[PDB]
Amino acid sequence: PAFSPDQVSVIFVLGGPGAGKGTQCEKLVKDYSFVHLSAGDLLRAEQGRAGSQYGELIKNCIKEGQIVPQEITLALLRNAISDNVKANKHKFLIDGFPRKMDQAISFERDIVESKFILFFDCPEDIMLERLLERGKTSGRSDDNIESIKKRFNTFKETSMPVIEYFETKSKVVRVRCDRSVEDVYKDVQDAIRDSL
Ligand SMILES: Nc1ncnc2c1ncn2[C@@H]1O[C@H](COP(=O)(O)OP(=O)(O)O)[C@@H](O)[C@H]1O
Ligand SMILES: Nc1ncnc2c1ncn2[C@@H]1O[C@H](COP(=O)(O)O)[C@@H](O)[C@H]1O
Repeated sequence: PAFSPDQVSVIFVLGGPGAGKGTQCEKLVKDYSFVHLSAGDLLRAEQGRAGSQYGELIKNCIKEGQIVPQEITLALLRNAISDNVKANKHKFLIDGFPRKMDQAISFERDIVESKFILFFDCPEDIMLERLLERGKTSGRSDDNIESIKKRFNTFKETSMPVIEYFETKSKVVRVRCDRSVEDVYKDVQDAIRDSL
């Protein structure tokens, strides 16, 4: 791997869209030394980057709730991790990655093996109400019912197998998403304290 788990500590934060990953990660960075890297954010940044040859591809993948090819995704993640390590940041909360088996195996084999996966176990009806609310609040392009259904489908068909994979390696820590932000955070903190 490009790094050893001693140089770079990686916690994958997984769960379906609207499970509260971004919300919890943002709280965690206030209390812990972790750097929060969001795959969705990295992709959205590249999508709007002047001169990007991936603008249309990412735009379409996001609207359709599709998994952007790992080559593009991994490259953006690797660059962000590198910039941080350079700046002496060695602990990362990578939210929303890996979402497909290929990128999961490539990441762990070429970059670094993750410490553990923090999985936000969330009922779909809960995720759905949060995304519709978020759609109104923030106006993210894909926070519309048509794209949301596609995101849930992809999550179940494509992303869940990744959770099952890491689960067999005993690296998954499940946290229930369906509580208040503060109550969920308490469990997140407990999981992290126990998992370090
Ligand atoms: N525990 C929670 N209870 C209620 N609303 C929440 C909770 N966690 C996050 N939210 C929110 O619901 C939406 C989805 O959370 P978010 O963190 O954005 O999700 P994710 O990153 O998993 O897609 C956001 O509008 C956010 O404010
Ligand atoms: N790990 C990933 N690999 C590939 N595409 C991704 C990944 N994460 C996010 N995307 C995409 O970008 C969209 C928004 O992600 P998010 O903001 O996490 O909801 C997703 O629905 C996919 O289209």
